[PDB]
Amino acid sequence: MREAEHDILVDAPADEVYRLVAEVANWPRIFPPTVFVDHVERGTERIRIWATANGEPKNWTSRRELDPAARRISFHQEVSTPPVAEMSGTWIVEPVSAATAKVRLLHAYRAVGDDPGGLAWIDRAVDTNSRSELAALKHNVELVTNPELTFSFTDTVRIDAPAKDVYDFVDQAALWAERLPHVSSVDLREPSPGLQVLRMDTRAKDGSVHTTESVRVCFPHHRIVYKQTTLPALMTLHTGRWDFAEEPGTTASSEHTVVLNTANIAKVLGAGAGVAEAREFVRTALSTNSRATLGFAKDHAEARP
Repeated sequence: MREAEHDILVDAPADEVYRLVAEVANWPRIFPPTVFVDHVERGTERIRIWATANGEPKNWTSRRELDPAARRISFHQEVSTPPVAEMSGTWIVEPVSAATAKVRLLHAYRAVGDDPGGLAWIDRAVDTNSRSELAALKHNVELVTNPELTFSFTDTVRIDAPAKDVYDFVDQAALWAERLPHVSSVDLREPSPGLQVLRMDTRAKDGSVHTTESVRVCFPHHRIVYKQTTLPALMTLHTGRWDFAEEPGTTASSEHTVVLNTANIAKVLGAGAGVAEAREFVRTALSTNSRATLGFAKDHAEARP
């Protein structure tokens, strides 16, 4: 049973870093591979994680024990793939000043049959993954705690039809080239039920054209959660959520969370443009396309010829 430990310094207070790892609704913002997390068992807890996994999205479950006083989180991967016999870890967040924290990431693992070759392979994997994870954690935590760079907004429409018909319109994205005017072509991959890799060709208002990938997690007939995996120069993160709530009609909403990439604001929008201008440019483009999609979803679900 081998042990490893990696650490990094992060410029946010210990309590906030702890909170971002403890509260899994935050994972997509701080772990770039993570698309969504939800609970299997609440209490100790068990969670189900959907992630991009280097081009082959997948889900798995993890059991965690949370200790907020000690700012520690123990986790244990529930199904391991050979040659991993078991994989567990611990987050430990330590205050080193009032605005700055040391994040320690520990792992404990062993190989099936303590096979020395497999165990070396695991060791390198854990090292590679832990370093990249901690580096991304630092980069993203320092951005998502900055409210000028990170913003979220929602557009809502009321649709007088069952949630299922509205959901189906947004779920069945293979049909969007025939149903949405801004979509010229779609390449929808659905390797396993409810996990989608959506690649689509669009034309924007300014006459530019795009080919964009997102990974979506679909929950019939109430929610579709997604993350954009091919990002434009102005965004470091873009996640979203469709919700279809049945009223005692349906209220359909499209939420977006964005983190801006300040390094490219000038190169893209030209000198003199700032964060405020980037927030609105991005917000209008996304909100326009979303309200458009909701409108066509309404028209489709309410048609009863």
